[PDB]
Amino acid sequence: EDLRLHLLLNTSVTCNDGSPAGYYLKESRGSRRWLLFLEGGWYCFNRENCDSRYDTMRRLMSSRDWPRTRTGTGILSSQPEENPYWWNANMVFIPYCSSDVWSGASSKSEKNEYAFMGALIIQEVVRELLGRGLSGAKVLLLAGSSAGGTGVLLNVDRVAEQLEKLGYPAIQVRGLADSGWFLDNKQYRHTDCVDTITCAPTEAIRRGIRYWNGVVPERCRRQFQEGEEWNCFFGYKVYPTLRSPVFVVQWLFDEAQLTVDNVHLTGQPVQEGLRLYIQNLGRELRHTLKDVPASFAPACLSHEIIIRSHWTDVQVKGTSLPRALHCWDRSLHTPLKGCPVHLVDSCPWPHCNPSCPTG
Ligand SMILES: *[C@@H]1O[C@H](CO)[C@@H](O)[C@H](O)[C@H]1NC(C)=O
Ligand SMILES: Cc1cc(C(=O)O)c(C)n1C1CC1
Repeated sequence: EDLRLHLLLNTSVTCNDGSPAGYYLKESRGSRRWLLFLEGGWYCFNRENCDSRYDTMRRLMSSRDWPRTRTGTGILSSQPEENPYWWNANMVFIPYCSSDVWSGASSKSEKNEYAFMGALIIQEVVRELLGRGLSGAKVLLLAGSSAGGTGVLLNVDRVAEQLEKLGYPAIQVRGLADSGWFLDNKQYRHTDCVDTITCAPTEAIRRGIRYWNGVVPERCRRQFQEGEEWNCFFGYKVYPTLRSPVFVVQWLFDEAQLTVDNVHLTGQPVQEGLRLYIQNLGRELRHTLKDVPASFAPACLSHEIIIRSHWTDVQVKGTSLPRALHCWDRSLHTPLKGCPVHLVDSCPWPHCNPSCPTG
């Protein structure tokens, strides 16, 4: 019933423009489960693209205009009909105002125009929540969508480590990464990396990670080593290095993946070259998920999922995502009879799953 805005009390943890970061909170005092949701919204990997994002998407860079309340929807809803999984949880929504895929971990220098503090924002939200009942939590689910799903992968182990270092070893830290599992693949048609939505995924993160001074999980960093940490923004590379349980939710044909690949489907006839490209994309995505034991990957063309009102509708092999997530909870109390957690479609074309969203 509406989460309430709290601006971070540590004034030095700022949005892009130096305004305080924050979080929305709806407490549920009978529950020991905490859902910390990371918002998405692309990124800006250089001055010019950030200055334009400040003109047109200022709320993804500044708290000054945030409303004092927000409604929790989808997995953040308290209504059983809308959220059969965790409707009774303590609900936290962390707005995305650092444009850095939640990786920036450095106080802005006076030499730079913007502050990129995404990873510090998460850290400080968790610390301030400790005094608001988080300290009594049994499960902390760090969830997020699109850029926030990739933020989950980059941050879930830091949160686990922060809570252990702070003296709360009993809180189980888990991750739910929605629509943030990207391929560093070749574009269908080549584009110059000029702007956010059509710059190839590899060059975007190469430029960004330098621009934001971004940090990646330690074990992944040590594999790719200096100057190749961009690799760790790609789920199939960073996920094997994570210690924390992570459930992965990912459309096989994510619209943001297709956009950075310069694929636009307008209902026009799809020539052989594009058909082959799209089919191989779904196959490669399927391949990267084969060893992700807790996953939900429907063969749909869509953008993101878990905070939308109707996130309960999609099914893979007869199982909804809320049920898969409950089976995942159970598995963390090997395979459970009647309660599957590995749900990856195998059919090869957008909407070959009849339960895909029609919107
Ligand atoms: C406040 O935030 C800064 C990050 O700029 C951090 O280094 C510092 O330790 C924090 N301390 C407190 C008490 O908030
Ligand atoms: C990291 C990231 C976030 C988003 C996003 O759409 O929100 C995209 C496309 N990427 C890179 C292509 C991997």
